[PDB]
Amino acid sequence: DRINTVRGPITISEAGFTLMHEHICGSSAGFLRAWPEFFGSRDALAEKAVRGLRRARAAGVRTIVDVSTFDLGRDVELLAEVSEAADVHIVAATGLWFDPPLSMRLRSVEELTQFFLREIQYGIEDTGIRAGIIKVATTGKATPFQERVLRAAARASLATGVPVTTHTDASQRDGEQQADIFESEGLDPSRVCIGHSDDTDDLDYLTALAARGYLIGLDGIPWSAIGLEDNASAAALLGLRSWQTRALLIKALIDQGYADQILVSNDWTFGFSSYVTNIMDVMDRVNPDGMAFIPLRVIPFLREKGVPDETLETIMVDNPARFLSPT
Amino acid sequence: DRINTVRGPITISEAGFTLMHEHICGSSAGFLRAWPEFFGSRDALAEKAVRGLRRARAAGVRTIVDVSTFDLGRDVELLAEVSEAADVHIVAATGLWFDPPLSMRLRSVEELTQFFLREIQYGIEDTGIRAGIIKVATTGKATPFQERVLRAAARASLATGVPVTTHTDASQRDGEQQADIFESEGLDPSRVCIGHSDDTDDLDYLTALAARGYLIGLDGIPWSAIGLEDNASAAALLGLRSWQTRALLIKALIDQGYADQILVSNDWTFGFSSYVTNIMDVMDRVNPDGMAFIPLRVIPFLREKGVPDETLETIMVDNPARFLSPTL
Ligand SMILES: C[As](C)(=O)[O-]
Ligand SMILES: C[As](C)(=O)[O-]
Ligand SMILES: [Zn+2]
Ligand SMILES: [Zn+2]
Ligand SMILES: [Zn+2]
Ligand SMILES: [Zn+2]
Repeated sequence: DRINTVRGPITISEAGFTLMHEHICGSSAGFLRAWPEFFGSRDALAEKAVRGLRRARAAGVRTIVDVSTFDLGRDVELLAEVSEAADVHIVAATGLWFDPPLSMRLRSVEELTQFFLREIQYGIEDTGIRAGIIKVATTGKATPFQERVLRAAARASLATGVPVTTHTDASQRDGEQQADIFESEGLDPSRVCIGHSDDTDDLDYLTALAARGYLIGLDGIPWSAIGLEDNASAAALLGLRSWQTRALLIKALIDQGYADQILVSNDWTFGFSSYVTNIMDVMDRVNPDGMAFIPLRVIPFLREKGVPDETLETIMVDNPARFLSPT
Repeated sequence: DRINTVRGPITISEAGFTLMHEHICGSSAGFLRAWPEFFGSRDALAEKAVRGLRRARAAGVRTIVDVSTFDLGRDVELLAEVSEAADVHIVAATGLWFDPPLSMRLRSVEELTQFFLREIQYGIEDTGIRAGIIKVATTGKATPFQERVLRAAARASLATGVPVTTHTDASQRDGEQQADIFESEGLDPSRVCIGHSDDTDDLDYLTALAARGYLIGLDGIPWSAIGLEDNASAAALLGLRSWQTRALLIKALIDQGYADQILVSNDWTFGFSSYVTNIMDVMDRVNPDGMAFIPLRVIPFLREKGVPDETLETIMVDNPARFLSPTL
């Protein structure tokens, strides 16, 4: 009973404190190999990752799930290099985000299913590294292609037991349509995390989903453009709600009885080519702690607001363990 | 004077009979490495490309220019492998086609220039293989991003002497806007080929660009869905004009005195993931000669219509040599 990481199978107990939604680098397929100098160099990007992951490890983190797909420019050799150097387990993702190229965009459910199965069952590219999660996306009402991806993801997950995690536009309650399609396909909600759910203050939306058995991805806690409201690009990406506001959703879902179903993350990165230039310097200003932000700031904050230690252990250790374990 | 190929620099005279607009595999960045099974396997794609290239070489072809960009999933290692096994030179391209991912789409003119220069001056990825041509695209009126690509292409060309070749929607006369943007950047028209110009029967349009010194890319001669019109995807790709109708545009431009500005090609490929599934099968049934189509079918057609052998030699040998030669 194992979880696949970029360095091979680990037992469930080796996962430990897990960040369920992160990135080493948010990019585009082939981009890091073709234009490494965009990040200074490949090795500069690798060293910055290792630095961050090592700080994160010292704050308690033992595993990250990199939910970078093919079209987010996932580079599993990079993941494996920084994973070994930082001694942090990394889980790699299959699926598709919202920038699929034509060779993906034009594919059928059946073809998309073969591709996801391949990255899980056989390996990514020629590396033998197998994905341990499936990432999907909608950005409002699903496009016909995005529906095809949701159905292919559900099928790959039913075939392998590997779970599904999603990008939503939470302001458009995208989780509801994602849920309806997963349920028509036959996927159990306990195998699905509806992500970016911390982008909304609509508790009605989040409890309805948790009521139906979905894990709830509160995965962007440090994302805030408060204090640089005249950077339009950064305000659009990070929002104008505080990290405290986002984190209090964690407490709120615990008070409604759903601690079992929460997954907490930073949605951090060491490189971000698929947004405006120098966004990574803006982000690093806003949250200097990077991936360490959850353990160093958010856990202590929840403790101080009356959340018991056993509860936080369950969210940061047991919820990720149950979710990632294939079933 | 030298041209960069996927096996290093060659002299002008080694290029010989050159197809200026071809593909080994039309795809998407990273796609061939992530999902080789789409093409059967990497081995099966290479086998088919080497066979098709040896077929082309036996008909007289010595060089092709693969105008597959980054976002067309150009794999220069595949290009090196098949170039060498078939003993046909391949010129690799930089630039961007019309499926740029976000990491390209959001870049400034300056950033794109630096990217194109990297692939010409240094190499593609970590291979040391340098691009010998810059490929760009509009599909209608230029988007803001495509405008930035054209300007970045002009600046890369000006700095390196490497020529620019374009994708157009010919039916919307894109080459007119492409020309204005390039000229606004001070690029000489003789460094520019306006491609897919055989997709239109608009001689007024084509002769006006030729008059301004542009090279005219008649690059899809075997492309035709006549006979299989009820295949809607193939019809939209290949069109409802015969290969002979396309080839007669070559004769038309020669007749108007523009033999020196014509570039003829097949726009062929050995895999095509960035269109509908099994399109390769439709295309191969239409044109089984693949890249040998120009020398075995089009050159004898134009001879029978009274075009002199010396003019066909100019168009297939001299025009490419002059266009590909880096010239500042
Ligand atoms: C790469 As993201 C902003 O969708 O987590
Ligand atoms: C790859 As094409 C059909 O624009 O030559
Ligand atoms: Zn997302
Ligand atoms: Zn993310
Ligand atoms: Zn084209
Ligand atoms: Zn082409």
